Amino acid sequence: QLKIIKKELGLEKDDKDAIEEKFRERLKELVVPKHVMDVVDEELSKLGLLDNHSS
Amino acid sequence: QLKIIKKELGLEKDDKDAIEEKFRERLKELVVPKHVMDVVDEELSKLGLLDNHSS
Repeated sequence: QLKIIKKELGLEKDDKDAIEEKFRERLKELVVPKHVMDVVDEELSKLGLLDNHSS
Repeated sequence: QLKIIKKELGLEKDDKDAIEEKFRERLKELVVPKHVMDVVDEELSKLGLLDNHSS
């Protein structure tokens, strides 16, 4: 119950989406090479699949 | 009993079926050695068996 109240109101509800978008914006201004962009995107997707607790 | 199996909302994951077909088509065109073929098939069965969030 404690978790749900912090998770849905108290603290960050979208920790996944938050970092997923925040990485993207931090990545905005640099001229990031395609060699990079592919790996970062697929890995970010990999982050989007998995459970928050996964070690 | 077959329709009872089908008429349920707890059957084979759509996500797993998509990956299943995806890796199959991925193998569709390769000159695949037997070792990887059988290992891939048994592992695909294991993929079908498992729940969508286990590590």
